[PDB]
Amino acid sequence: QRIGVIDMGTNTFHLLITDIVNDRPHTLVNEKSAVGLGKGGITKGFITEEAMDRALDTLKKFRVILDEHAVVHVIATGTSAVRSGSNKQVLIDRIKKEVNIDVEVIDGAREAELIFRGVQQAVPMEDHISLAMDIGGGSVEFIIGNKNEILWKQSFEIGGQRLIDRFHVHDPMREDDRVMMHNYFDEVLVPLEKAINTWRPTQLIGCSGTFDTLAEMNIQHHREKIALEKQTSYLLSLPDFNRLRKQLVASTRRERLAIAGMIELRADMVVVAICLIEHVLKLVSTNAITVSTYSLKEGVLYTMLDGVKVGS
Ligand SMILES: [Cl-]
Ligand SMILES: [Cl-]
Repeated sequence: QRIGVIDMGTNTFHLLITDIVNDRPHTLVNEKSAVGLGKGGITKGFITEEAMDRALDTLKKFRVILDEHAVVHVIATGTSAVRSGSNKQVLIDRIKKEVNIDVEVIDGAREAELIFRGVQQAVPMEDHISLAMDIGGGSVEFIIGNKNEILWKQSFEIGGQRLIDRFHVHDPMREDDRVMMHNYFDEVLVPLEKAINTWRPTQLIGCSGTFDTLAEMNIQHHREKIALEKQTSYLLSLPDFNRLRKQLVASTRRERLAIAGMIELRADMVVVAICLIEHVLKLVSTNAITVSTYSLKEGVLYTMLDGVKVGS
C-alpha cells in the first residue's frame, strides 16, 4: 500500500510518502517545512506556544497532503525537541485532536538505529566499518556499523539549536569561540572516542540537513550537473570539506542566508555543526566524507518494509 512517514525534527519537519509496487518503493512526496520546535525553549526544557503553533500549522498541511494521496499507513515520530520538552504531551494531545495522528516518541538510541537503517539503504558499505553521524537541531546521533550490523550507537543532546543557545558564538566566529566549542566537544564525546578506539571505523558518513547543504554547496562550486534528489549518496573529499569549513567559519549569518538551500534555522547553526564535523574527522582516519541522502524518515520506511516494529 502507500506509507506516509513524518519526522518531527527540532528545526525541520519532513513528510515522505512512498508507494510500494512489485515490492519496489517509489517516492510520491518528499516535503519539508521549517518549524523551529526548539526555538525559544529547547535548552530550558520546554516547547514554546509559538513553536507548538508552527508545528500544528505544518502538521495540518501535512495531513492534507497525506489525504490527497490516500495514505492509510502513517507514522509520525517525535525526536529530540519532543522527548526533551516538559510539555510534550500538550503538543502530542493537540496533534491528536487537530489531525488525528498519534505521535510516536522515540528515544535517542532508537533514533540512531532507525537512521542507520536508512543509511544502509542509501550507502552500500559492504563490510567496511563505518561511522555515521546525523546532525539535527536538537541531537546528534552516531552509529558504528556496516551493511549488516550495528556495532555501537549513541545519541547526544548537542544539536545545533542547543549549541547556539547555550553558548554565545560570535558572528563571525572568533578564535576563542573555536576553543569553547572544541573544549565542550572534548567533554561530551568521550563515549564516542572510546567506541572509535574499540571498533576502528575507516569511513565517515553524514546525513540530514547540514550534510545535504554541504553536498549542494560543493556541487555548485564544482559546477557538477548533479541532482542530489536522484542519487542516494555523494562523496565529499576532505579538501572540499576543508574549503567549505574555511568558508563557513569566516561567514556571517547574513552571508549564509544567501546560500542556495540554506534555510534560516540551518544558517543559524551550520557553523557550530561544521566545527563538530571537523572535531569528529580528527578522531577518524576516513579518506573522504560520504553524504547519505537518506536519514530517519527513510529508516522508518525501510524498517516498516522489513516487517519490524518502529517504536521504542
Ligand atoms: Cl541543552
Ligand atoms: Cl537514549
